[PDB]
Amino acid sequence: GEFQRKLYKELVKNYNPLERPVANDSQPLTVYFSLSLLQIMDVDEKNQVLTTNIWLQMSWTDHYLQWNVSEYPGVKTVRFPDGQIWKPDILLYNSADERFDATFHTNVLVNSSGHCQYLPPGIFKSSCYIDVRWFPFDVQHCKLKFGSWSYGGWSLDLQMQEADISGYIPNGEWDLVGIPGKRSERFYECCKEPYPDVTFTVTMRRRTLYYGLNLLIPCVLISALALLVFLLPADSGEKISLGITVLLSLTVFMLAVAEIMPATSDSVPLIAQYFASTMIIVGLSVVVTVIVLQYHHHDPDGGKMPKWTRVILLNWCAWFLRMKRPGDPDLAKILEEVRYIANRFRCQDESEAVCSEWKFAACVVDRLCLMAFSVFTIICTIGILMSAPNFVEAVSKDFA
Amino acid sequence: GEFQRKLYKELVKNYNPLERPVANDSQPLTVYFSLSLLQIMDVDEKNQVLTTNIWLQMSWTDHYLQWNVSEYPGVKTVRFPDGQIWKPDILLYNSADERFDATFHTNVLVNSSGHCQYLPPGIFKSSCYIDVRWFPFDVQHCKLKFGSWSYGGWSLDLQMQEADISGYIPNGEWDLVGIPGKRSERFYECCKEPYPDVTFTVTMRRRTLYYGLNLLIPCVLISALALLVFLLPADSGEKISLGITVLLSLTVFMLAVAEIMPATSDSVPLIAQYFASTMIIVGLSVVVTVIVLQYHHHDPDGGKMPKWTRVILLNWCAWFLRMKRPGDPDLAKILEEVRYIANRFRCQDESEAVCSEWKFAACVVDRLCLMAFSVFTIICTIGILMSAPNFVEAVSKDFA
Amino acid sequence: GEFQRKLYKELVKNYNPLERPVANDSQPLTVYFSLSLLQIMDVDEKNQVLTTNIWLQMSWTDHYLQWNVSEYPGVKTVRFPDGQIWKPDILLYNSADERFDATFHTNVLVNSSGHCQYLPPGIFKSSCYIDVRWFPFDVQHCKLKFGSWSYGGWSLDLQMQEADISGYIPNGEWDLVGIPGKRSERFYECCKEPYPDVTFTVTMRRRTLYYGLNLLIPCVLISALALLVFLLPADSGEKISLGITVLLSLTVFMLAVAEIMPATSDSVPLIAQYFASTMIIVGLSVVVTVIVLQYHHHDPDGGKMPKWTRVILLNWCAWFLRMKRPGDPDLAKILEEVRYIANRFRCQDESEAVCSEWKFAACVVDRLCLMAFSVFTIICTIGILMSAPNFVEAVSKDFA
Amino acid sequence: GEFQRKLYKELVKNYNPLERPVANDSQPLTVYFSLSLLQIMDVDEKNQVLTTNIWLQMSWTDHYLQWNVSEYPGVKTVRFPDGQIWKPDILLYNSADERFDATFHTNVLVNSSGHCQYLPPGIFKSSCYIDVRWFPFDVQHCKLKFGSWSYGGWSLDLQMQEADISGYIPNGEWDLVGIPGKRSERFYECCKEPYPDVTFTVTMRRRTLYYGLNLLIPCVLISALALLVFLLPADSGEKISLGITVLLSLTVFMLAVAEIMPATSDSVPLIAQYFASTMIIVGLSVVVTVIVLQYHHHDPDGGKMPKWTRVILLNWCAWFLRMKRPGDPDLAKILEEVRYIANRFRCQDESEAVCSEWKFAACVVDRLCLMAFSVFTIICTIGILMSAPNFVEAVSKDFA
Amino acid sequence: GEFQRKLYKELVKNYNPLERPVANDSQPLTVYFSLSLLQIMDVDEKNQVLTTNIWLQMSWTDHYLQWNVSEYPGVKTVRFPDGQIWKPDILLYNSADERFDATFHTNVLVNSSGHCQYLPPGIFKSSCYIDVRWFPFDVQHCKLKFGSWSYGGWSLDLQMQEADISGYIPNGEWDLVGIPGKRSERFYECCKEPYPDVTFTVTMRRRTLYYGLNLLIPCVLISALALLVFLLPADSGEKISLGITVLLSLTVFMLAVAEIMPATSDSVPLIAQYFASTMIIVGLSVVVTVIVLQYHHHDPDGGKMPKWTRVILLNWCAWFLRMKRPGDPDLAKILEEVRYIANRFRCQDESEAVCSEWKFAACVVDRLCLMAFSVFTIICTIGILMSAPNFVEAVSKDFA
Ligand SMILES: CN1CCC[C@H]1c1cccnc1
Ligand SMILES: CN1CCC[C@H]1c1cccnc1
Ligand SMILES: CN1CCC[C@H]1c1cccnc1
Ligand SMILES: CN1CCC[C@H]1c1cccnc1
Repeated sequence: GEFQRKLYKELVKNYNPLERPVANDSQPLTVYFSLSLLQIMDVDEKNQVLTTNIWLQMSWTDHYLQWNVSEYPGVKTVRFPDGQIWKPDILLYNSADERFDATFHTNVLVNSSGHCQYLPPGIFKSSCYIDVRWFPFDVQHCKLKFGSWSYGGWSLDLQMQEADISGYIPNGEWDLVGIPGKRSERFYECCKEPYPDVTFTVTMRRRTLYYGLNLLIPCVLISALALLVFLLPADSGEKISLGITVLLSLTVFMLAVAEIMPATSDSVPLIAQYFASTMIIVGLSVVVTVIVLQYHHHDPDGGKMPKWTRVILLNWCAWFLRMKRPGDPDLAKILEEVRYIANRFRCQDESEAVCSEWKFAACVVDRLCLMAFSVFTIICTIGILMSAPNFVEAVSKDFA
Repeated sequence: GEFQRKLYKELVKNYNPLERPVANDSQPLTVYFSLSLLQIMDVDEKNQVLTTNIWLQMSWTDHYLQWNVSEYPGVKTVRFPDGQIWKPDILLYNSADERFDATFHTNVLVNSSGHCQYLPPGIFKSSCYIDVRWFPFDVQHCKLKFGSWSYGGWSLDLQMQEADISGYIPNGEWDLVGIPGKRSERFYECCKEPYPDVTFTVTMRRRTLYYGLNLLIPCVLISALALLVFLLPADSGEKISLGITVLLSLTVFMLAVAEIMPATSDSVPLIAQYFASTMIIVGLSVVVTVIVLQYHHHDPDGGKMPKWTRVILLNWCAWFLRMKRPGDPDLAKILEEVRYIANRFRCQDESEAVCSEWKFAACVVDRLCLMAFSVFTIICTIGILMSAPNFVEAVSKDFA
Repeated sequence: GEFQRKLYKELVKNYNPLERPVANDSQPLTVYFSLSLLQIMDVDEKNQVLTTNIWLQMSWTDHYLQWNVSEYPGVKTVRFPDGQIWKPDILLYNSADERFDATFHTNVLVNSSGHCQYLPPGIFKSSCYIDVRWFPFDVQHCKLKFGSWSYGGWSLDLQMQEADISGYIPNGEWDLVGIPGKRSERFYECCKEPYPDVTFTVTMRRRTLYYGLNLLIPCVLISALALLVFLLPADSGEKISLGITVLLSLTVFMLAVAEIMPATSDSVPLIAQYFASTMIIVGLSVVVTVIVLQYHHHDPDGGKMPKWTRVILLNWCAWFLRMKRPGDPDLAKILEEVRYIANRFRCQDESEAVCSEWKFAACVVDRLCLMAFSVFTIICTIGILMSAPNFVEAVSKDFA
Repeated sequence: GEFQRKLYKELVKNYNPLERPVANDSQPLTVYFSLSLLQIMDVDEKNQVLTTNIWLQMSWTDHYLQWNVSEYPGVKTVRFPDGQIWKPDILLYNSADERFDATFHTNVLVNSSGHCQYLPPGIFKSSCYIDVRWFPFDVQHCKLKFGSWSYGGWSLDLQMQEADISGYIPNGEWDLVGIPGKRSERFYECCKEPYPDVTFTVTMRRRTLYYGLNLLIPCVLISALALLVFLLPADSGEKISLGITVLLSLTVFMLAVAEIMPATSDSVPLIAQYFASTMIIVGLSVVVTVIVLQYHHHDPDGGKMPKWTRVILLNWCAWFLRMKRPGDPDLAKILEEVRYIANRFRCQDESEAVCSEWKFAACVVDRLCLMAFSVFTIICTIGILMSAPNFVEAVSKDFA
Repeated sequence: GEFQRKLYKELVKNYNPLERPVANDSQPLTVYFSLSLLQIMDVDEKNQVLTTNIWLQMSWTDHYLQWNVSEYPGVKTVRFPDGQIWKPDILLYNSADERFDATFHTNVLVNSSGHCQYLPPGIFKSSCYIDVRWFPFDVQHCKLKFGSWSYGGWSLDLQMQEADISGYIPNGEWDLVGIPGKRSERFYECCKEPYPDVTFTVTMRRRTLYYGLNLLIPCVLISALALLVFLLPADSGEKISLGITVLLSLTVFMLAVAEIMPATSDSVPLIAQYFASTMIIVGLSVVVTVIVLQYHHHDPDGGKMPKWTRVILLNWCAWFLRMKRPGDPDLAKILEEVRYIANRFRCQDESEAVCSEWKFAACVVDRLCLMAFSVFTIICTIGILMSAPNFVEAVSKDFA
């Protein structure tokens, strides 16, 4: 329209985009900075980066971009692109994006009274410290730090407004707790001018249903299946195969899991302690199986059992476990021949009885160690999962 | 030509690219926005992003870009590049691209009567929520939201035109159901001006031939092969090897499959429930194999078989399964010695008969558990695959 | 020089880069579009993208960029950068590149008679449909679609010149069959003006030496090694171990291979059918092994063999395979005692003979199934590899 | 304000951004270059690149950007964007980034006396040589080299200021030792003008907790578990299964670990020597197990054991290990028949005794080799981890 | 300075950046092109791309950028940025970078006599053909082709200068042999003007320490460990387990290695032939193990050992290997019963002797095949490693 064309022609006249738009130079310019979180697109524990889709919200009063609506009846707002009117250079301080500024420079709306608006979208990559000590039951506080890059306190009086999450779309992995902000004033070694900033802390809680179903449950099942070695009879040579192939499967699983975790050394992750406990339990099960097979394939001629181990393993554990404890010259010379055969058979029977007693001792050791291992693994897993704080509320919110 | 050069020289004179091209400022400018889907290049279930190749279509009437063809005999249309004539700043709201605007700014055609056209191509990355609950038999509704960024209802009267899929090239993985649109008016906390938008919902159905052939069928085959442990005779100490190696192979398969799935916690994926069922079946088969081997290698001196289990496992299951149930002083002193040898042989035969009865009990348990496991596996797989809606039509469209 | 400086000063005078350089506006401008393929740097079967290094070739006549060499003795050509003289906006329609235009805008040569040249290089990512039905013996026809984006038939009369492959450097994976093209005229729903285009079809044949050596040969070898179970005597407890560890190795191999193939559902890949055949063969090998072990470890007291299976497996298969078929009162009291011992030995010998006959039946079953499985594997692999068209010429060109 | 607008209008007048801002052309311009490290975001051992988030700090005196505050009462500092005032072209020489300059060009503050400030942020990818010889106990010295690209010693007198690490945020993997620098003057083959530069050496020590917990400890555990083959009795045919499955698990572990190390050939990494030692230990354990099984399954009819090995293995090793060393015509016809049976039994017993002696020799060899292997593996691991310098202080700082 | 400002103001006056800076238009402009290699940052065998960090060096005489130092006492050189003075459009022809030009356009120094310098840095991605036939002992000749894109021979007389490698930093993987260049003149189909170019061949030799320590040595070790199956006594059912687990480990290793090689079909890589030999050796070892177990578990009643195999395997191989070759009515009725028992024992002894002879034949076959396999493996590995040229000098340079 003619009025809009005239207004645009007269508005840009004698206008310097570099100049700070204030009537009095000494007075600082008030800028209201806010944020509009839309989606936590991705968080990278390994890379310690947080990818978010947010809309920055900036607003300030421009002294030069004013006009009377009476002379321009139809024109109420005007929009200027990048590089034609003054804009605050508000950057994300802790940015992990290859280009330090990830905003998409859009137009700037202008009141009929000089008030300006600026909502540049963009996907921000911020380097936030991520705790995996309580993985997967961890809550994260990733900070977004915004502030003017080259204007100080006396120039650009930055002000905070509450972050808006009305348009936030829920993420399938992270539950948002809140996004509070805090306005802080910080000095710098360059200059004697404070540089105010606005810091937004994105507190988000990880939803642990997928991790509990795909990481914790399979390890519980495989560890419990490793205890089956203590039910296999030793006569079938499959105990070591069972134990060691279970160990190999656990090795593959733990390798795949560790493929996705940060190489941080601040503390031992909860899942790392859990996997260490499972590995130790399986290894000690294999060691006990080796001991049991030593006690089972014990040659009777090797030597008599020690009295102490004999009495304890055949009395105390049996009482505890309620196990059942098993149990003319030609004529004379033929007689002595049959005597040799019969005595050989009797000696064979005695050796067989000794070996059977050794086998029973192996079985008793096996059963007692099965009970001990089952109790220990249950107690250890329960304790490890109890140790994580907010674990009960994570369970209540996800599973229940 | 001379006429075209004169027209270009005169048309740009006193033209402001910022001004909205309307004759009456109060009246809003009508913009007809459409879309031309060409190809669904990629969808990322893990990243919850949808990559599409589309041509945006905008059209509006420009009051200033008008001329009489009589004075320019050969010139019917003119073309302006980016930044020289007014263009709507129609952006994809839910964009997951590193740069928020993925369009390639092309030329802009103009009528001889002022009507304008604008078809900027580009590959758009939009963050759409992806449901894996019914994976791989899921239908996806990924939304594309377009609307002016700085112009409200009273400024840019955005309108919807039906999406064009004439040039759409079929994708090898996803079957397009449709791309309907909906024009909605939404308020914002910034301003008291409604901002109309156009939302296109891309309804896509996944073609399940590849997934059924490469994920489901191998699991059915391996789970069925795990049941072979219940046909191996216990004498060959290989049952545990069979079952455990099958479990390890399934572990590798499920790990590789889960490598491609999003870490969402809204619901348990169908294939996740299926894998859980297969893992449980294999583990229970291994447990039953351990019990069977306990029954097989039962020492006759350990104790008499309990009356209840004896009667049930030797009468009821045998009747059910129709199994066959098997079955001077020198002379006298030599006599008593040969009596000893024969009595030893008779006791050995009695112990052998008891052990054989134990072995038959183990075989009966093994056979009945084979039948139970086969029936349970078939029923569970059929039910899980039935639970997915549109499974029947997916099968009919893909396989048949 | 002075002449060149004067020519450049006078040439740009009253020159509009937007204007189409024609003397008569009504007549269209003839543009000769060609292409110079140099290297097929990459083709992504999984992503359905083709990455090529090509030089576009454009040529047209400028009415305004003309001068007389007499007044400029030294100057024969002039060069203009991007954005200073008119250039056709010829884009790759089916572009899968993040930026829709991948050309590198270079200088533009000009005749002394107005003729123009333009050879912008660039690496083009085009989305071409890729058939893996005959993989790895497949030939691919990936299309490149070029045409003016905003000029119609009456404005830019696009013409075609044959593609140049003189400078093409051979690829180590793909053998170029040819790059023919076709110039087509297509209408659009926007406008009543046809838009001519030039489509180049890149027909390339995959060289199958690497794939045959690294995928097909190892699977033949592993499948053949799986048949060794039918030579292992059943006395050594290793048959299921062999079969199932071969199955696990094939599982790893097929997983690694399937990691590289697209998730298309148009048809079952040839290598997919081949792997399915190998998996079925190994699975049935394990099943037959379980059957043979059932036959081998058959208790003699379990029951007499069925007459039909006895006669067939001990006569017909033996004849076929030419197998060798194996085979005072004290005196009376001692008499009856030794009679008992010898009768027990005779019964033991009878049971041993029955069990040995069962073992021979198992051996005969094993041998006949070995012959059947070897024949079936050879026939199936030969048929599957024969089914692929141009397989014989692929072999002749690669191996021979 | 009016004063700010007048100052900006008058300051840019007759200003040339290309000109070096010095009053006397002959005198060089002093530029103070510093650095502000904030975070070592990522280091890539495989790619030999270091990714850091740093703020360059440059400052110089501009002769033309001076004004009297008396005439501009409110204006104390002014800010210019990129391309409008002279800036030093200080580039990172050893840059491994796709674009050689990774800085984000921000504004430049200016004193009321001409002093200028410039703190452009950016994420810098520098190619630093990385030593993996002492991995994971290595300390890295990655260099950052900065200097003017086109200004020599007589033009831009580059000067140094100490690097600032007040704002440094600790990294979860690398402990910063310090960031000292050195200012060096270097000639070039192009020109006879020295080019001063500022080189900052980023000395960082790797925190070892995660690597020791996830790489070293599992290898210790698996190697120790491989020694259990020397406790399993040879009667249970599971020794080779144990050894070879442990070897396969170690193969998987070493493959996964070697996936993350560079293909560096200056020296053998410490973890590489460690894995080589573990592989040798496991392989030699398998070889010794094969020898032990040869000794155990020695047919008595094969031949008498050599006198030398007999005496040593049954006297010296027994003394060392304190092992218990185990241990009418009708009447005549029946007579000689029973004589035959008893003589057969006696010969059988003699052969059994010889085989038992062979088995005891195998057991003694097995035990002595167990002791030798345990001692050797402990000594080798201890020595390898001792060989790394600063290992003790790394352990003290991380674990303790 | 005032002199510098005046010089810059006067120099740009009547200066056209498009014009070629020559006094006489007819004579070509001489441009001296060189290169300064700094680091071979990365080479991609799979992608056939070479990533280098180089500084292009260009120099030419500008007729217009001349001044007398007498009138400008302090000004000796001036610097112009991109787009303000003429620069050769020298591009890397065989560029594989997404943007065809990877240079970073820096400033451009100028003499006081008109001579000009230009050293743009940048990381260049070039598509160079990579031979993996002799991998890992291969030497690579990757070409970099530079030349003016738009200027021909009569316009821009491109000239060569020797490449500079004084600042080259050694790479941890590739040993640089040299970077010779060659200036060639090549015609094009577009134009009748030759286009001179400068081609630099980067000859680099791969350092084989890491590859020989992580790829070759483990394969030698695993292949040698596969031969242990020929020392295991057949009585312990672990031969097939050993051989097949070794084969599975080799499968995993070869899959991981083949993950990193190009899918080229020009020729079979040396490491591929090596892996084929190892796989064949292991598979044939498994086949021979199956044959040995057939010979060992040969029932005596199947049939007499054939005369030919009997004589050869019990005489010739025994002589070769020097193996030890092992070895009233009541009375009469009781008599005949004991005769039956004794005859049964004698027949059992004869069958045992026949079985022992079969076992000895199996042992003889096993030992001879062990010797054959060891010799064949050593010979094949030595020959394959010898076949690669420059292998001896690669070993001398890396290991020694
Ligand atoms: C607060 N600003 C942003 C970081 C440092 C500081 C600053 C100070 C002076 C010039 N540039 C930047
Ligand atoms: C609808 N627009 C796009 C998102 C917010 C809104 C807006 C309003 C005012 C200034 N910028 C953006
Ligand atoms: C052929 N052109 C390229 C694709 C669509 C078509 C077109 C028509 C009108 C305006 N822009 C584009
Ligand atoms: C040598 N130049 C580079 C490749 C082709 C040739 C050329 C010729 C004319 C116009 N542009 C490029």
